[PDB]
Amino acid sequence: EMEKEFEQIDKSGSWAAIYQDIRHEASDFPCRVAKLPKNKNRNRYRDVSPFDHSRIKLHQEDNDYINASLIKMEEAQRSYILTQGPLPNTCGHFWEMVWEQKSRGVVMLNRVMEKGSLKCAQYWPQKEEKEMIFEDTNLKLTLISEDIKSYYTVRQLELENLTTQETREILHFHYTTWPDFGVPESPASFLNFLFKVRESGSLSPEHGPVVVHCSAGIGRSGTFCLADTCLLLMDKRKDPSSVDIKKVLLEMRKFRMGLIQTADQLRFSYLAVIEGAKFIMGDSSVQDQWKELSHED
Ligand SMILES: O=C(O)COc1c(C(=O)O)sc(-c2ccccc2)c1Br
Repeated sequence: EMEKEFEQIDKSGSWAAIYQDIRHEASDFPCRVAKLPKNKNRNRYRDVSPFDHSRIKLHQEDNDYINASLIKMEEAQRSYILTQGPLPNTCGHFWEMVWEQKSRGVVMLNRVMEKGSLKCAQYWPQKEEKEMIFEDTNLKLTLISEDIKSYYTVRQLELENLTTQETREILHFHYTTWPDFGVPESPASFLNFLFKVRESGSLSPEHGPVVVHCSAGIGRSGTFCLADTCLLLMDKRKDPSSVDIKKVLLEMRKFRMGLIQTADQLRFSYLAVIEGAKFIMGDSSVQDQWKELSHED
């Protein structure tokens, strides 16, 4: 039902119970590679690991492990790589993964420092003149430009495979005002930011999967991906009522643990999708409305 369901859940105020049921039903696969002693320093959180079956393997002989999951949505025909915020020792692996998986876009939904603590290494360069070289993976990364808005920033980077001397443009979409364990300001703020990613071409089938991360790579990242997938699904069918959000989330959780972290995050997903349906179904206007409502200037 979607909008009828949302308002049935609001009416009773049963969002916690709906969310817990999803947690109850969720898939549980081994994360044996992630739990190997030699990988302990490659994981940011003890209890957030990628399942062996869907994990991204680095193309080296030495240690192919990264805390990263491929979310391959078959019906939707879109994939995402959900990963944790890279650590000081895994920034090289991060860019290796981006290179090997032919990703064009990186979506970052967290701040480097949140609530006094460092949720993510400084993995991209903050100034044109001070490029980064990742010696372990032989990659160079250069800030090409940045367009700073009120609550989000878009950065052009150039990624270079130092071995082959091939270079790629990576688009970096940094949402700076999404609180950990929280939700965006409004559906408008969120949708405005999602459509920026969309409009960049980063989600094209002709590219590798977009890399999405926050700190753990499941809460805010899960929320972002659910909404995008639900919108794509109804887009393909031009049929909002054919989307079962909880069923999509459950499908998503086959590929990485714990996607969406609070009941309110789930409630926001419903919100964002219901509002986003307006554009999908032929309302040009709402895109301009979101932009205004988001106060991006
Ligand atoms: O993305 C979010 O909303 C919350 O993400 C986060 C964390 C953070 O950003 O500090 S810690 C965390 C978490 C870590 C271990 C177990 C269960 C949850 C998650 Br999940």
